[PDB]
Amino acid sequence: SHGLFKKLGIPGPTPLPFLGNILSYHKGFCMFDMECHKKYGKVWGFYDGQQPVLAITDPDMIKTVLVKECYSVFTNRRPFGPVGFMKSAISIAEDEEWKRLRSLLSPTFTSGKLKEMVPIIAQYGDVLVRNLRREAETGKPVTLKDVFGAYSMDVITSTSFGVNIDSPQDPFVENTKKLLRFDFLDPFFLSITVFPFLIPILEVLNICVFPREVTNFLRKSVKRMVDFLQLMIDSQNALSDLELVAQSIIFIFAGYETTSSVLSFIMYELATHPDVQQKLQEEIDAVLPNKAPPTYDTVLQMEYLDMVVNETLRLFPIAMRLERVCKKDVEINGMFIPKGVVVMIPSYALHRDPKYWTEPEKFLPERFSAKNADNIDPYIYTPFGSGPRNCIGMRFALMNMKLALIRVLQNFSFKPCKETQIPLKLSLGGLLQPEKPVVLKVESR
Amino acid sequence: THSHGLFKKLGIPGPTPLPFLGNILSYHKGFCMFDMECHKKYGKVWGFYDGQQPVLAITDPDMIKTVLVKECYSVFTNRRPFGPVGFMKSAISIAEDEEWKRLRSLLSPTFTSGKLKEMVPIIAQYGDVLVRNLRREAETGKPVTLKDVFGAYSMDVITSTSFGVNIDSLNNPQDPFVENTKKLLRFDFLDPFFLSITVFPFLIPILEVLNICVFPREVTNFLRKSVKRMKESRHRVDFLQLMIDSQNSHKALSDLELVAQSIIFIFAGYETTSSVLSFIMYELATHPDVQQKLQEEIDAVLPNKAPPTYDTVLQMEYLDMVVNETLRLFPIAMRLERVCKKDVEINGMFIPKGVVVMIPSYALHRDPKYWTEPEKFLPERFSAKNADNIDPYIYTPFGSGPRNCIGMRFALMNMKLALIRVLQNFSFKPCKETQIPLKLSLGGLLQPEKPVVLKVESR
Ligand code: HEM
Ligand code: HEM
Ligand SMILES: CC(C)(C)OC(=O)N[C@@H](CS[C@H](Cc1ccccc1)C(=O)NCCCc1cccnc1)Cc1ccccc1
Ligand SMILES: CC(C)(C)OC(=O)N[C@@H](CS[C@H](Cc1ccccc1)C(=O)NCCCc1cccnc1)Cc1ccccc1
Repeated sequence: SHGLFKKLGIPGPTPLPFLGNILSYHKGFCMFDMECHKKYGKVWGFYDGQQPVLAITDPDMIKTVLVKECYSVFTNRRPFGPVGFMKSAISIAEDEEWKRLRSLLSPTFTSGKLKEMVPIIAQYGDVLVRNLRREAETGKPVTLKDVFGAYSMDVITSTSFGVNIDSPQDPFVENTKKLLRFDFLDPFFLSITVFPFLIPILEVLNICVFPREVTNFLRKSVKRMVDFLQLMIDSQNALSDLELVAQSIIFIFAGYETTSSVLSFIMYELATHPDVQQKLQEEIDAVLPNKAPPTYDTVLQMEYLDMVVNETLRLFPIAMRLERVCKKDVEINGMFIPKGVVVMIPSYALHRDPKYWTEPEKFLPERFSAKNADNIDPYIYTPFGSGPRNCIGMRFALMNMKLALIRVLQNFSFKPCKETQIPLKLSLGGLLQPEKPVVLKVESR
Repeated sequence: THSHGLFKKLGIPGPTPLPFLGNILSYHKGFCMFDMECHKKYGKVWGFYDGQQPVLAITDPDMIKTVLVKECYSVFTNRRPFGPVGFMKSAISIAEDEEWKRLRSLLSPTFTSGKLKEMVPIIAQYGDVLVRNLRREAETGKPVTLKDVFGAYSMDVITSTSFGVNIDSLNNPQDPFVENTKKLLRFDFLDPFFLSITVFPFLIPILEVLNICVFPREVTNFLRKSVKRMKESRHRVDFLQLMIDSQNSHKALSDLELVAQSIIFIFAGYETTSSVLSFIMYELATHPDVQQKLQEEIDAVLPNKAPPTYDTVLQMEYLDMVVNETLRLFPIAMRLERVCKKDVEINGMFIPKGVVVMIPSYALHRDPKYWTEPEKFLPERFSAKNADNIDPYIYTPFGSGPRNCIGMRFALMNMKLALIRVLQNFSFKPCKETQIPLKLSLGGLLQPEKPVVLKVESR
């Protein structure tokens, strides 16, 4: 099964028996995709154990996988398990179950439901300022992901359930942060991916990848708790009480971890680029004079704010890779792909490809200016994926993150702390994060 | 009147206005010559009156950036009120305040880079028909009126990319869409109507209740019938789909507003594209060295007459320079106007509520203090070596800010796709009966006096 890419004439690194190419992940997914993107060209194929992975970089071929032939061939992501009752999650469900859940949870972020959440979010934007002010009046370096993670848990627990709890040692933030830790040197996540034929053993043995009593804390909390929660109970009165909790675990983890990590990535670039931070602070004071409260319309008007978010998502795509499982033999864009091959889009490697980005290692929000936005291919820069299975909370996350960036730069400027990791070392482990936590000095205006 | 002394109060120079008429009698040479003479007589800022309407003309790039970009949503949101229009008041180019903001966000995904890339194969069909029609008029020595053949090309591109319908099957030269759209609006200042409603603006609420419209009834009816005929849909995500999916679902888009937006896209796709293409070919015929150098770049990027693609169009640098230099000499917008909705003091200059701030684009594009030899056609100004000396607020052929040309990227792609396939097969020469030098229409809109005719030779 390791002579597949040799048969199809597709270049790639020579795989070792059983292991394949997983020993090249010692530098992480990001550095492995960039090295393979320069050695083999536009299209290459490696092996994750016995699973052949075809990496495509052609924007037209990316469009065929993600958009044109999504409902037909490339419908499901890589099989992940053992998951137990989490198999009913929209990000894990396949085919018919994904179609009914994608359409059910889509009205969660209609232009009306998302506008109902602005008065809910504006409350926690002041607690974020009032908590930073206590660590700003004193000369204490602030761990950004701690204060950003608390704000992210409040928004997702109120915009999806309507409960006010968070905002210190909060039980939701504590159990959600340890919900999953893909440390590739853990023999568990190493084996079940390299040697996957033992997954149905753990399935019939009632085993799961998510901790047992971490799933219990969130399973009984949803049973304890029109929004995201109301949009599903109305359809319940074949959504069962078990598939319901699986979706809440998805929204709580995504609304907390994805938001706080990007915000820390935003604040790091603004501290290492004071000209970008000051130019962004001058724009917020113009659209919102006298520290006016930001509304739904004033956020979309800020052009440079969207250019800073889009550039950071280019430098730090938290998903790193996009994956689709080929469900039947196809010949797309002049290339045959057999059934069972995982078609992967190196999102991290494409965002820094010199063929599509001038000076890619440098932080320049001017790439997304209305003059230069033309030169951006919508299938090379895909921080939220693309097609019918993109980020469902894209318009939610893009709004929720910008709502946090506005209320912070109105009152505080951020400077390095010397103990701040400059340059920022990404975590060469599993998910995308910094090695050392981001710490910055908070000076009040 | 009392208004007629507004600029003397503000200390702003300008021509002395006549009672009632104001300064409209100075339009006998047109908007352009009046703007150039005022720019040379009064300087960076001057004021005049279109009847009783004070118009403040600004030429400072910082003050232009403030009006078009910085203070758009808050102050300079709407253009000069245009009427009577009937149901066309719901058009995006005529809508105001919240209605324009609704329609702008609704029609923005029409021209994304993904949607524009999908239109290249559809445009590639009519590019071959454009050559076959030119080859007939080329195989026999005879002049060729360019706006007629360019207009039939522009109508097919805008009826298929926005609605998915083919209405001009290889011509069909007496196409009803082109015949009615060309007479949709002809602002002739000699016509008392377009001149009297400016002198008596109090008659616009009168003409509206009289069901009188600046657009003829038979043209609006035919365009209103066609959109209802095209709205069956039982295609991919196009301009018509973006209005139907949101119509099927504050709310919403009406049946009359959906026709109003289509007429705007039908007119802009036909008139603006065919007009600029005619000015481009006139400059290439009167400058054979520029035409040869452009043909050499097209043959280098697309050898063996290779079909143009979305990426190969953006690669041609000299083609973009030729399109930009023609738009500099012939800015079809001529003027850029915004209505000051409330009292402001931009760049240290007070502007009262109600004054129409105007940007003389034609005068700024020919200003000697910005361009060297502005009367001459020199595409080398827009080279990447000399583009550092080009102010983005002096050269505004598509406007600037949130209310710029929504079809800028589409018009640039459609014109370049037309110029590529034409110059791949033909070269253009004058024919004596071509008006040299080209006289611009001294009337309202920017057109030539005599139609552009050229001799077409096959390669
Ligand atoms: C900066 C913030 C975020 C980024 C960059 C991001 C990125 C992504 C990406 C790349 C995908 C896969 C798209 C594909 O495979 O084509 C995805 C899927 C998903 N995201 Fe996010 N995400 C973010 C925040 C959020 C938030 C706040 C939520 C809240 C619910 C969320 C919920 C989801 C779900 C449910 C899926 C799976 C959808 C499906 O499988 O049909 N994400 N996200
Ligand atoms: C060479 C071709 C074209 C040129 C030079 C041009 C130029 C302009 C300019 C200068 C404006 C006003 C900008 C401002 O006031 O700041 C405008 C408005 C507009 N143009 Fe174009 N245009 C062209 C072609 C097109 C095409 C093909 C369309 C197709 C739909 C189009 C649709 C519009 C619309 C809808 C507006 C009004 C936008 C609004 O009011 O928000 N234009 N155009
Ligand atoms: C192997 C790596 C580290 C690359 O990842 C995975 O361990 N497992 C992928 C699919 S299983 C995951 C299970 C899960 C995790 C946490 C909480 C609950 C369930 C999953 O469903 N997470 C999507 C939900 C949250 C999210 C995360 C990022 C962006 N938006 C939303 C993870 C993955 C990556 C990219 C797209 C979709 C899913
Ligand atoms: C009368 C003249 C031409 C001297 O001028 C004006 O007083 N009327 C300006 C704004 S009203 C116009 C009304 C209209 C015309 C024809 C059909 C339907 C309605 C309008 O909506 N046209 C924008 C739509 C199409 C277009 C035209 C040009 C560029 N792109 C798009 C005309 C104007 C000038 C410059 C930029 C934008 C508009």
